Amino acid sequence: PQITLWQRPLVTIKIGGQLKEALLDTGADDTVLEEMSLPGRWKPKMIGGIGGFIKVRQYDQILIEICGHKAIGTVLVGPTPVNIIGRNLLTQIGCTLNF
Amino acid sequence: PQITLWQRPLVTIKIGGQLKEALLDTGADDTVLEEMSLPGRWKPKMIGGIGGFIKVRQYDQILIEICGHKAIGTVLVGPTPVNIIGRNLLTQIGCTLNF
Ligand SMILES: COC(=O)N[C@H](C(=O)N[C@H](Cc1ccc(-c2ccccn2)cc1)C[C@H](O)[C@H](Cc1ccccc1)NC(=O)[C@@H](n1ccn(Cc2cccc(C)n2)c1=O)C(C)(C)C)C(C)(C)C
Repeated sequence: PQITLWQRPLVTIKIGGQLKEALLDTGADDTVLEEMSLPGRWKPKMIGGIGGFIKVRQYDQILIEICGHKAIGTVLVGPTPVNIIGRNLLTQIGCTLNF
Repeated sequence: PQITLWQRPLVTIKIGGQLKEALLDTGADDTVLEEMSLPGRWKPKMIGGIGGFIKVRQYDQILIEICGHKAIGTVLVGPTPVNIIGRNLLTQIGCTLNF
């Protein structure tokens, strides 16, 4: 699909058999979901953008279905105010900036 | 152009005749620039990021030339680590997400 930006680009994603909203964020290197439950082992990592850093848990090779497209990659989990799909998954579905 | 995301989408922008580097950020409501001077009167504002919040100065009706495409609008100046082009400008150069 083509998505204009007059509104925040929130799109259905499915993970672990669940539906959630998430933000396609080309300004973000990684993907970061609100606190949730995930299988596998995880490593603590520290991220920060505007306004400081937060301690997030890193899972590797997690599958997420974004707008119906399958992508497998790292996903960060911590106290973000919004689920964030970053470029590490955005590449997987062949998403680009057009104009 | 059709910009992939294997790298952060850093492009060249032109403001008040000056050239700078900005990150095309679909995950940003607002455009936020690195401390600079801009004509006119500003209103104080709060913007929340991933870490937490920062306070920035709001300038209105600002001309800015993004990759050869003129767009006018609200630009926030504040202690940001990088110049951020937000949706309020991206819509203006007809930018969209496509996958
Ligand atoms: C409505 O609130 C907003 O729009 N907030 C905006 C915002 O923060 N938007 C989005 C999150 C978001 C989005 C929505 C909400 C929100 C809030 C309330 C209600 C609803 N939604 C909350 C948070 C995220 C925004 O892209 C920033 C842009 C950005 C890029 C670079 C440096 C600083 C800021 N990305 C990051 O912070 C990412 N980051 C940090 C560094 N790098 C790599 C890097 C390293 C070195 C150098 C460079 C260039 N990059 C990343 O990938 C993180 C670590 C968060 C993954 C902003 C910019 C205006 C504060």
